[PDB]
Amino acid sequence: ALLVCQYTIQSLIQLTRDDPGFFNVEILEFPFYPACNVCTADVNATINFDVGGKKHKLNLDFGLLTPHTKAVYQPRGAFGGSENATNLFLLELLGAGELALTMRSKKLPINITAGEEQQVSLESVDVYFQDVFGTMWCHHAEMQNPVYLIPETVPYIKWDNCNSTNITAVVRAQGLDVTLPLSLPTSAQDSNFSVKTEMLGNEIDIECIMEDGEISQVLPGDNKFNITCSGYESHVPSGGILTSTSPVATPIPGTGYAYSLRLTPRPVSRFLGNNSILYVFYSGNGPKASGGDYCIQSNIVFSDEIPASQDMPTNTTDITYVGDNATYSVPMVTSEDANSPNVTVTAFWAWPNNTETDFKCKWTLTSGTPSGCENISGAFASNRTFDITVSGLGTAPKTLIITRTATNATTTTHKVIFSKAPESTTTSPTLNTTGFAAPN
Ligand SMILES: *[C@@H]1O[C@H](CO)[C@@H](O)[C@H](O[C@@H]2O[C@H](CO)[C@@H](O)[C@H](O[C@@H]3O[C@H](CO[C@@H]4O[C@H](CO)[C@@H](O)[C@H](O[C@@H]5O[C@H](CO)[C@@H](O)[C@H](O)[C@@H]5O)[C@@H]4O)[C@@H](O)[C@H](O[C@H]4O[C@H](CO)[C@@H](O)[C@H](O)[C@@H]4O[C@H]4O[C@H](CO)[C@@H](O)[C@H](O)[C@@H]4O[C@H]4O[C@H](CO)[C@@H](O)[C@H](O[C@@H]5O[C@H](CO)[C@H](O)[C@H](O[C@@H]6O[C@H](CO)[C@H](O)[C@H](O)[C@H]6O)[C@H]5O)[C@@H]4O)[C@@H]3O)[C@H]2NC(C)=O)[C@H]1NC(C)=O
Ligand SMILES: *[C@@H]1O[C@H](CO)[C@@H](O[C@@H]2O[C@H](CO)[C@@H](O[C@@H]3O[C@H](CO[C@@H]4O[C@H](CO)[C@@H](O)[C@H](O)[C@@H]4O)[C@@H](O)[C@H](O[C@H]4O[C@H](CO)[C@@H](O)[C@H](O)[C@@H]4O[C@H]4O[C@H](CO)[C@@H](O)[C@H](O)[C@@H]4O[C@@H]4O[C@H](CO)[C@@H](O)[C@H](O[C@@H]5O[C@H](CO)[C@H](O)[C@H](O[C@@H]6O[C@H](CO)[C@H](O)[C@H](O)[C@H]6O)[C@H]5O)[C@@H]4O)[C@@H]3O)[C@H](O)[C@H]2NC(C)=O)[C@H](O)[C@H]1NC(C)=O
Ligand SMILES: *[C@@H]1O[C@H](CO)[C@@H](O[C@@H]2O[C@H](CO)[C@@H](O[C@@H]3O[C@H](CO[C@@H]4O[C@H](CO[C@@H]5O[C@H](CO)[C@@H](O)[C@H](O)[C@@H]5O)[C@@H](O)[C@H](O[C@@H]5O[C@H](CO)[C@@H](O)[C@H](O)[C@@H]5O[C@H]5O[C@H](CO)[C@@H](O)[C@H](O)[C@@H]5O)[C@@H]4O)[C@@H](O)[C@H](O[C@H]4O[C@H](CO)[C@@H](O)[C@H](O)[C@@H]4O[C@@H]4O[C@H](CO)[C@@H](O)[C@H](O)[C@@H]4O)[C@@H]3O)[C@H](O)[C@H]2NC(C)=O)[C@H](O)[C@H]1NC(C)=O
Ligand SMILES: *[C@H]1O[C@H](CO)[C@@H](O[C@@H]2O[C@H](CO)[C@@H](O)[C@H](O[C@H]3O[C@H](CO[C@H]4O[C@H](CO[C@@H]5O[C@H](CO)[C@@H](O)[C@H](O)[C@@H]5O)[C@@H](O)[C@H](O[C@H]5O[C@H](CO)[C@@H](O)[C@H](O)[C@@H]5O)[C@@H]4O)[C@@H](O)[C@H](O[C@H]4O[C@H](CO)[C@@H](O)[C@H](O)[C@@H]4O[C@@H]4O[C@H](CO)[C@@H](O)[C@H](O)[C@@H]4O)[C@@H]3O)[C@H]2NC(C)=O)[C@H](O)[C@H]1NC(C)=O
Ligand SMILES: *C1O[C@H](CO)[C@@H](O[C@@H]2O[C@H](CO)[C@@H](O[C@H]3O[C@H](CO[C@@H]4O[C@H](CO[C@@H]5O[C@H](CO)[C@@H](O)[C@H](O)[C@@H]5O)[C@@H](O)[C@H](O)[C@@H]4O)[C@@H](O)[C@H](O[C@H]4O[C@H](CO)[C@@H](O)[C@H](O)[C@@H]4O[C@@H]4O[C@H](CO)[C@@H](O)[C@H](O)[C@@H]4O)[C@@H]3O)[C@H](O)[C@H]2NC(C)=O)[C@H](O)[C@H]1NC(C)=O
Ligand SMILES: *[C@@H]1O[C@H](CO)[C@@H](O[C@@H]2O[C@H](CO)[C@@H](O)[C@H](O[C@H]3O[C@H](CO[C@H]4O[C@H](CO)[C@@H](O)[C@H](O)[C@@H]4O)[C@@H](O)[C@H](O[C@H]4O[C@H](CO)[C@@H](O)[C@H](O)[C@@H]4O)[C@@H]3O)[C@H]2NC(C)=O)[C@H](O)[C@H]1NC(C)=O
Ligand SMILES: *[C@@H]1O[C@H](CO)[C@@H](O)[C@H](O[C@@H]2O[C@H](CO)[C@@H](O[C@H]3O[C@H](CO)[C@@H](O)[C@H](O)[C@@H]3O)[C@H](O)[C@H]2NC(C)=O)[C@H]1NC(C)=O
Repeated sequence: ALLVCQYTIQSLIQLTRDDPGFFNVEILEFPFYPACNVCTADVNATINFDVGGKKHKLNLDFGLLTPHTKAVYQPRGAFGGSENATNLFLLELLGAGELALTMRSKKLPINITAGEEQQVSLESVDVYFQDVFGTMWCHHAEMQNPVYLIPETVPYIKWDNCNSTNITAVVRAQGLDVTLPLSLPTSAQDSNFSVKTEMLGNEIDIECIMEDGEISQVLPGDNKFNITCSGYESHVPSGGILTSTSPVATPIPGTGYAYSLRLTPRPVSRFLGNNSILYVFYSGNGPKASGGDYCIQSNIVFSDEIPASQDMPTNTTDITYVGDNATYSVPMVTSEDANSPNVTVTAFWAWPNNTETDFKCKWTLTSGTPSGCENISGAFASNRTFDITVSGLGTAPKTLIITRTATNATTTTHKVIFSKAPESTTTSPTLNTTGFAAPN
């Protein structure tokens, strides 16, 4: 019996230049709860290929995610494909509340191929994500024009001369970042800068290129430029800054004109393995930026440094009340539309230790009063507002983490923090005054 998943996200993808052969899909979209360290996630992907007119499925099983422990994941088994296919795919957690999936091309994951059908296509991708609260989140990303996986294990070419500028390039979330120093003879004012990279490690060949053109008038100190690495561009664009490190016209000897160069290119897959080599090409020309003069090269390493900001953002609200059961009104689902046919309030007692018990409080337009939800109350109010009644009365400010989500999947997470019990004034049983011991 196949998935139901409330909340499905569409996503168009296309290939820019020929690929380095990763093939990468990122998903700013799933829920990673803030102030939650026990929050597992049940990921299950599914690629829909095409061989001849024939459409062939491939279900991968990533099992359970442990965001507070593991950053990178590999499917643990996969029904419907070749073998040694288990490490053909790669699901990596990234920055703020998001995922990326990298399944390499040039190594067919479909054995179902007779020599005849050497030609294989990748039509779309399904990434299932079952919530800690048990909400299945689907994310169907579809290749604009089918992408052709064409086996190869060819060219194991390194580049040649290139002065090694020992400085290591490190990748964090598929985003590389290095600052290489470089000097350009003949560049005071009349300098045309043109950089071009190419991370050539492993069976992977990424190739980045300035797109908006060259920096024709290289002003002094921090020129920012955009670059387009071949593959599947990331929402966080990829750029670089050429900053100057030498006087205007005030040098004359050997040291031509010094510059500090910083590269920030994106989709740079771990598949590239560590000990790959970043080639940086540059000239001081405008006639043929192509294959021009100087080449500088650096080694790259893939940190397994679990991204920091993994949990989704928060807007805390402080309440203080006395009635021994407070009430917050989770405002409108997303914004301006009191006619969604799918709202979902969702409660949380901050930093919960146990999954089988702490994630039971949930509401919907058609539900009401959830099974295991102890001491939290929730029911919709006027204009789609949602009042939550917290009655777990203590004398130590509990912070509740609410999450609401529209039919659009525009999640929004509050973080109310009930100061609760302010406490009775000492003279509670008396305090009836009149000026008698004071002038009047
Ligand atoms: C990297 O990429 C980089 C960027 O993409 C690139 O820069 C780099 O590559 C190369 O770098 C080279 C330098 O390193 C550079 O040369 C390359 O770029 C260009 O070169 C071409 C070709 O150049 C020339 O060859 C011509 C023929 O041989 C020659 O006419 C030119 O000029 C002379 O000056 C010498 C010095 O006196 C003289 O000995 C010569 O005999 C000759 O007269 C030059 O040798 C250029 O064509 C091209 O561009 C134009 O732009 C440049 C820069 O602006 C000019 O030098 C050139 O003349 C031409 O431009 C003008 O064009 C527009 C359109 O009309 C004008 O509106 C604009 O303002 C500009 O001109 C002025 O010139 C007019 C014509 O003479 C004047 O009439 C005008 O008027 C005046 O008003 C003023 C106030 O408003 C004053 O009043 C002034 O004054 C005098 O005033 C006194 C009293 O005060 C009195 O009244 C008197 O009567 C009066 O006369 C008025 O005249 C105004 O002055 C390029 O710029 C470059 N490559 C490229 C493609 O960029 C790349 N690197 C690599 C390695 O890849
Ligand atoms: C590194 O990467 C970075 C990211 O890529 C990059 O940064 C980007 O740089 C960009 C610059 O290219 C920036 O985009 C711009 O930013 C300026 C800031 O405002 C923004 O608005 C953007 C779009 O809405 C938005 O994306 C941004 O976030 C931002 O908020 C903006 O001012 C810029 O300029 C204008 O100029 C561009 C370029 O030409 C033009 O496309 C825009 O329309 C706009 O210019 C108009 O207005 C002026 C004055 O009125 C006119 O002089 C212009 O001619 C033009 O206007 C019109 O004439 C038409 C004819 O009469 C008329 O139709 C138009 O009106 C309405 O226009 C509608 C569409 O625009 C539509 O056409 C509508 O429709 C009817 O249409 C039908 C048919 O459809 C019929 O024609 C009908 O007749 C008609 O009525 C019209 O009525 C106008 O009046 C520019 O947008 C961006 O900020 C930035 N991004 C980021 C995140 O940084 C870096 O640069 C890269 N780094 C390097 C170093 O390169
Ligand atoms: C990998 O990296 C390496 C290094 O990081 C890159 O190396 C280099 O490639 C470039 C080309 O890309 C070569 O280019 C030109 O080089 C010259 C000269 O180089 C020096 O030669 C001096 C003089 O003698 C001669 O030797 C050369 C070559 O054999 C012949 O061409 C001549 O005919 C002549 O025989 C020599 O004096 C100078 O230095 C000495 O220093 C050493 C060590 O200190 C001593 O052993 C020696 O005794 C000398 O002592 C000196 O030391 C004292 C003490 O400080 C000092 O007082 C003295 O004054 C003296 O320095 C070198 O050995 C360079 O002149 C050219 O310069 C032009 O560029 C300038 C910089 O921007 C600019 O300011 C100038 O105006 C010139 O510019 C213009 O050229 C353009 C383009 O052609 C024109 O369009 C424009 O209009 C102008 O004409 C120029 O740089 C380098 O020589 C080469 N370096 C090495 C070490 O090999 C390599 O490229 C890179 N590879 C890749 C793929 O990126
Ligand atoms: C909160 O509210 C929202 C809104 O109400 C709810 O969202 C709705 O959610 C429900 C389910 O919960 C969705 O059903 C519903 O609609 C869309 O999805 C269904 C399913 O679509 C796709 O899946 C089909 C099932 O397939 C799988 O099948 C394979 C093999 O068969 C299995 O092995 C897999 O394991 C897997 O499970 C596919 O068959 C289907 O299509 C095939 O077609 C492809 C392209 O045409 C082809 O290339 C591919 O190879 C496949 O073979 C697809 O992948 C759809 O049925 C609905 O779509 C219609 O459009 C289809 C495509 O255009 C037509 O084929 C179909 O006849 C439908 O009819 C059309 O209507 C249009 C416009 O009115 C008209 O022009 C046209 O003439 C047709 O009559 C649909 O897109 C969404 N509804 C909305 C509004 O988005 C949400 O569930 C709820 N949440 C909560 C909390 O409960
Ligand atoms: C499922 O996957 C399996 C395996 O992944 C697929 O099947 C296999 O078929 C491969 C060939 O197509 C076999 O080749 C491996 O071993 C090679 C030999 O090993 C190094 O080779 C040196 C030189 O070679 C010969 O020596 C042999 C023994 O002496 C001899 O038979 C032969 O005649 C030659 O004389 C040898 O001296 C040295 O001691 C060592 O044996 C090796 O060259 C193969 O390539 C590698 O390349 C990949 C890609 O990087 C790496 O992942 C591998 O670990 C391995 O090693 C490196 O190469 C890197 C890049 O150059 C380098 O940077 C790095 O440092 C390292 O040295 C290959 O390993 C397999 O043995 C065979 N496997 C099995 C189990 O039978 C199978 O088809 C797949 N199935 C499907 C459906 O897809
Ligand atoms: C703050 O919020 C809390 C919850 O969010 C509000 O809830 C009250 O809190 C207490 C717990 O702290 C609940 O126990 C309370 O409960 C029900 O209490 C009744 C029990 O009745 C009595 O009689 C027996 C037998 O003689 C006796 O042994 C016992 O001690 C007691 O005296 C239930 O009967 C009642 O349910 C019934 O009544 C309705 C209407 O007729 C029926 O439709 C129901 O089916 C059911 O039979 C209560 O549910 C709970 N109180 C209420 C009224 O909700 C708390 O009120 C709130 N504080 C304020 C002031 O807002
Ligand atoms: C999220 O869910 C909302 C509530 O259902 C959608 O309205 C919203 O919208 C796409 O958003 C568009 C912006 O209003 C809207 O667009 C179109 O058609 C009109 C009429 O020709 C044009 O004026 C607009 O330019 C626009 O193309 C669509 O209704 C909407 N699509 C759907 C199916 O809702 C969703 N937003 C997101 C994140 O997708």
